[PDB]
Amino acid sequence: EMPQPKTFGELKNLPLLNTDKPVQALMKIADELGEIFKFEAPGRVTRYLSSQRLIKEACDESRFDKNLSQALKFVRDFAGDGLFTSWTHEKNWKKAHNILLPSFSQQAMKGYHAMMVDIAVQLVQKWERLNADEHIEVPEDMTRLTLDTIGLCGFNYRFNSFYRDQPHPFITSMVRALDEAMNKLQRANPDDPAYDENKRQFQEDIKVMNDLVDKIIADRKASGEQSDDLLTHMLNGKDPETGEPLDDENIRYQIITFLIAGHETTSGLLSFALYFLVKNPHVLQKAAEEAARVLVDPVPSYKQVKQLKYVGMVLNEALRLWPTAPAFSLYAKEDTVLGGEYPLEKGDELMVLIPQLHRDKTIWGDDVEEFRPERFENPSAIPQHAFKPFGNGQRACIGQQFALHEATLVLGMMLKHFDFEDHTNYELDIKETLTLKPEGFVVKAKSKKIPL
Amino acid sequence: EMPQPKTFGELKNLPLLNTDKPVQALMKIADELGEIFKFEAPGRVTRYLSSQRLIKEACDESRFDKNLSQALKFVRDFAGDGLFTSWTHEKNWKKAHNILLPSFSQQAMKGYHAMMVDIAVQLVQKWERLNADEHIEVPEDMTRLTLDTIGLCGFNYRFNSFYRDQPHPFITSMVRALDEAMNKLQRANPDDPAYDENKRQFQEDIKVMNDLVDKIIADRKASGEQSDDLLTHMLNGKDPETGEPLDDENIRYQIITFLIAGHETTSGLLSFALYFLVKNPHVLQKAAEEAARVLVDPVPSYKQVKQLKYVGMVLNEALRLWPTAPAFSLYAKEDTVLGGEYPLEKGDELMVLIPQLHRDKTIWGDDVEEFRPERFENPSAIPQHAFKPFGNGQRACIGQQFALHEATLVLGMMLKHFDFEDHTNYELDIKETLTLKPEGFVVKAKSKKIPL
Ligand code: HEM
Ligand code: HEM
Ligand SMILES: CCCCCCCCCCCCCCCC(=O)N[C@@H](CCO)C(=O)O
Ligand SMILES: CCCCCCCCCCCCCCCC(=O)N[C@@H](CCO)C(=O)O
Repeated sequence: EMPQPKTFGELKNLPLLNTDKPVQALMKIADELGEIFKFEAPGRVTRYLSSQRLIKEACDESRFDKNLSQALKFVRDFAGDGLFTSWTHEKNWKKAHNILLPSFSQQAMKGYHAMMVDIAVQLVQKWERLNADEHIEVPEDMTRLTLDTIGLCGFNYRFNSFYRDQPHPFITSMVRALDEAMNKLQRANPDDPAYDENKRQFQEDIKVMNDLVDKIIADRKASGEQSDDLLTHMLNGKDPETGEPLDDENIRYQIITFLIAGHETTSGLLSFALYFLVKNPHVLQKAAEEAARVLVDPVPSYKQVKQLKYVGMVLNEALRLWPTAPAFSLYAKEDTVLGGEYPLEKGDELMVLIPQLHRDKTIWGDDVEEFRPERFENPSAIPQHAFKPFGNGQRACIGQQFALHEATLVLGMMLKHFDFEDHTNYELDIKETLTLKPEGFVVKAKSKKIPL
Repeated sequence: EMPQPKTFGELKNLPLLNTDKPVQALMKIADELGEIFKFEAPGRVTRYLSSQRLIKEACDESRFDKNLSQALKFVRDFAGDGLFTSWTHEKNWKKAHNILLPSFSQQAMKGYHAMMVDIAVQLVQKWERLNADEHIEVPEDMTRLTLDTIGLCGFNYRFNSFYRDQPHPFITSMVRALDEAMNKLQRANPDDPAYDENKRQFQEDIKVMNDLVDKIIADRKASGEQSDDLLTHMLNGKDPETGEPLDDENIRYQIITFLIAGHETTSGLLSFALYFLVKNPHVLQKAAEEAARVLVDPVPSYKQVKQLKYVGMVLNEALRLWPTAPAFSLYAKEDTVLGGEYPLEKGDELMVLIPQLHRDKTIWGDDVEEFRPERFENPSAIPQHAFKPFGNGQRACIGQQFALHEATLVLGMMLKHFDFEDHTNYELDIKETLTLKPEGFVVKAKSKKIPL
């Protein structure tokens, strides 16, 4: 009854993941097979969902809970029972959720604004200081900005990424760890000795990330300054339910979790948004007119960023086409029938293929490939479970407002301060590291010569 | 130091309550004066609190206990030492609390469900049987439903409100008693002979309510049916702490208390929720889609009502904007400093202005007047003591789960069975009877023709 892509004998569908672009491969399979398909590997099965019709059922928290995909099981080798890679039923999930949600309160967000501006001004100064006909490496600079922003706002720690021509060592190790997790998805026999070098390199990259976590904890312990940031809540906050704080082992996992989850996908978002703006110059002009009208002061105020409505619509439309954490996994809490057609047993898994949900013509209309921010004129018009770049329910993204405030601030400043040229007529090439990001995307930025 | 609204010479602030909308007047004063203001009358003072930062301190049960506001001292003339109008230190408060808490257990709620459906089906049948272009009197029908539900579930007594074109006589007397309590708030000389007719009518209304209580007790005493409801617990239950049952005098006060507290505010909630739904059609679409997807049987089950997450979020957002028991009062157990700024002496009174707490932009963001159920999509994101429609601590609403189960069931069935039209473009007009409810709110309901 359920469609299934092509098989490879006893390897079933597993060789379909032998690609550097597995999510894009699964999107093409969804276009061929429709709203649901079965995906089998030796010893495993999951079902990929692409329609709002089925995903609205998958998002019913009475029926389905967050599952760890194979990807997240591999990421858990370094992120442990941090928020992203914990099961809902592990005591540390609800404890850390309750302890860290206050770090994303409206008061906390206003508190982060000045440090977001510190890093955004470093980006604008970098681009102001370029010589004639020099270009910008877009995803590279967006990763400099977003890593520095979570480091400073979250941990009062300066990665100083704009002082480096090479990616930050933490980034080199994170990307190689994410790429190893993604490459491991196709491995039939991961304990074959052919993967011993992969395992060694993975452990080395995990140690690089943990050495930096050690430095952040040591810097806070040695600090004479009074901080009130995400790390303050990790070290001091008590869960109202249990009355307990986090232990040291869980805090280390939360720091690695927030450094990764708290920047990589925001770098992707900013990169895709600038891509779509240079490919749609009338949209760029509309966004630049709003930035010039609203951002009347040398640096943006908190309230001014909240008033960048069209910049927000541009970011939402970029998340519609290329949600940068492009899937999430669920399991059936109990036996249930999906869509009146597909009986599931307790424990059966689903994968939500977010880029395909976001191309559901029954929700968005036939023009789903067009970049049209005006779809989000009134975001309330979008049905439940139709636009899900931040996941679902109590396991939804804790950082959504942080990410959108940062991205809106930075894109607003970029559009205020520069005109942009797609000088190479760049062909979109989406690199996969579990997360999605344009690769090789370069532009030229001509200063409007507006002082900071 | 403390702000204070305008004065009337020796009457101080008392004539500010000479209005049929005193809570709405106090909300406007809070908007003008901010998080705290003094309110003086001849011989008394209280302080109105509107900010989460001060209300979280007021909600510290080590520092403050429930006070009887002037409103509750007047209601105590008929509700005595029932749960709502008892002091925490009166023996009958903890005794009745321990005897009746089990009547609001999950097991009790599953037991009430069928009788809630009996009344909900009567509402749906009434609206199905209307002719073309007839309309619904919303608060009137919600009062028919909620009074009948507490009567049947609580006391196995049928008010038969859907058999009446006029309000039930118990409602006429209750509303006139609550209106008298509210009107008495402004009286500098309550024993002036000008109020002799007010006093006579108040006593008549109290007698109507007590005659109905007599009938309920007599009907149970004469019954050949074995009930296990709220009245069973009042008449037979022993407090585990003292080992004592309630005496006859306290039982009479509890029955009056539960008939009033157990329906009026739920009628308000349902009326405000339907108001917000017809004013926010995208929210109505989301709630109606959930009702259709979840309520797959002609008779909703207990489990299906628990599954209506979005309907629950609608109800919580209605309670955010218009909490239908809109204030509660506290006194200082000992000398203490509120908010590091306002010294209080033992016995000093506070009023918590719940609608203003719920508009605290430091908690909710600047868009506080917008109806957005999605504020409640991630429950732990609501800060401690930011959302208090059911009061605080051991003196919180005993009936919260009953009210929300009833309202979720009924609103779910309404949205399953009908489309709604705001055919008059109704202008919100909030009637005050201590409690709040829309007045004159009418809609048209077009049947979806789904059988019961
Ligand atoms: C545009 C940027 C972002 C996107 C697209 C994004 C996307 C997501 C998605 C889809 C999930 C759900 C994962 C699943 O169910 O497996 C998630 C969870 C999470 N995200 Fe984000 N995220 C972004 C930014 C952020 C930021 C900036 C932070 C931190 C400051 C953050 C922290 C987290 C955490 C901790 C979780 C786990 C929450 C839980 O289950 O308790 N994310 N994110
Ligand atoms: C949406 C509906 C309701 C709202 C907004 C509401 C609100 C409240 C509030 C604010 C208080 C505390 C007042 C104070 O501190 O002076 C309270 C107390 C109380 N409520 Fe409710 N109520 C609702 C429904 C119900 C129902 C359905 C019942 C009974 C079935 C009920 C029974 C009581 C009782 C008995 C108390 C006194 C509790 C005691 O202090 O021990 N309420 N309610
Ligand atoms: C520590 C913080 C974590 C940040 C990592 C975020 C990663 C977000 C994206 C995860 C989804 C990527 C899915 C990859 C494609 C896929 O469909 N995988 C399935 C393959 C079926 O086995 C799986 O992992 O079973
Ligand atoms: C028996 C069951 C009880 C039903 C009663 C529910 C009523 C709940 C709402 C009570 C709050 C009404 C506040 C009225 C406005 C106000 O602020 N009153 C102050 C005025 C200052 O004296 C007061 O009563 O001092």
